[PDB]
Amino acid sequence: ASSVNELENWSKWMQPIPDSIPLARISIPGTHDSGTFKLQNPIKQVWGMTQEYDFRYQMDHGARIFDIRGRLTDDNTIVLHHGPLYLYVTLHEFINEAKQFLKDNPSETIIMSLKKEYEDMKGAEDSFSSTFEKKYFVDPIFLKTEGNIKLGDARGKIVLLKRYSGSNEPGGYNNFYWPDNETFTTTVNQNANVTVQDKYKVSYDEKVKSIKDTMDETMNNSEDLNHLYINFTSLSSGGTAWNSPYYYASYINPEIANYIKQKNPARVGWVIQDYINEKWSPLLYQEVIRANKSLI
Ligand SMILES: O[C@H]1[C@H](O)[C@@H](O)[C@H](O)[C@@H](O)[C@H]1O
Repeated sequence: ASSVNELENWSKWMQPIPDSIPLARISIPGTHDSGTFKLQNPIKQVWGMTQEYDFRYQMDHGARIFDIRGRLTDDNTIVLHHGPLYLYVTLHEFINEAKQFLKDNPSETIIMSLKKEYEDMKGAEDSFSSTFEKKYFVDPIFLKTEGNIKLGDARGKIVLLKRYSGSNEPGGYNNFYWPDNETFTTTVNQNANVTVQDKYKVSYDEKVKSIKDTMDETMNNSEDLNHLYINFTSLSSGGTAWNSPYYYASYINPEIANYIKQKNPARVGWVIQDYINEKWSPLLYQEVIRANKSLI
């Protein structure tokens, strides 16, 4: 499209953006541990809970990237897990919400990151990858194209970001290095590069700095369409009391929203965050979406 007013529409913000823009260049908000919104048991919350509303609320709020952690069970299905604890949500449940959303708003698309969160249940017939690829990925909403995925080829489909090994079906983003608790950079495809800031378990100070620092690198490298930037603003720690990802999120979100507001960047990258809601006055997900003004 041509009007900027279109980015203020959360359910369809990707509509005004050109069909030829690679998904890498787009500033896409996302959610960290997307399926933890059903954890309503106090002690489970202060540790696991990273969202308070459902996938659809999340999507109607501009979120187009979901952090999906699963696990194989006896019934040979894949469900959502937060470490060793079962979130009362399943993979099918995600894929259906994404479909209803996607049919109501065909101009959009969604990136689903899948990571094998826990070890498979003893009575599983197949491995994790094979089960996901033979029982789910074979579904047509999943885009089976690889390479520097353009927006045009992805509208209506579900782009996959692989955080599991042993894949056999071609499609979406190929699995890559991803070391533990740091910011790194690797190659994804022949034509692609990834800079990830994933410092979970770090002090607030270092966390805030890592976000802005990685954010500064993208603002500058803005016109490099073949280079993804994933920027997790989430920081989980030994919560228990006001130290839970909610407390941190109540500071880290407004903080980073404004930082983007004043800097008026032309690119912010893929900002994966916790607690997406409408409480934190400045709104991170909205600022990240707005920084796409430069593509229209
Ligand atoms: O607990 C962490 C955290 O949630 C990171 O953001 C995630 O990417 C890591 O894989 C996980 O071990």
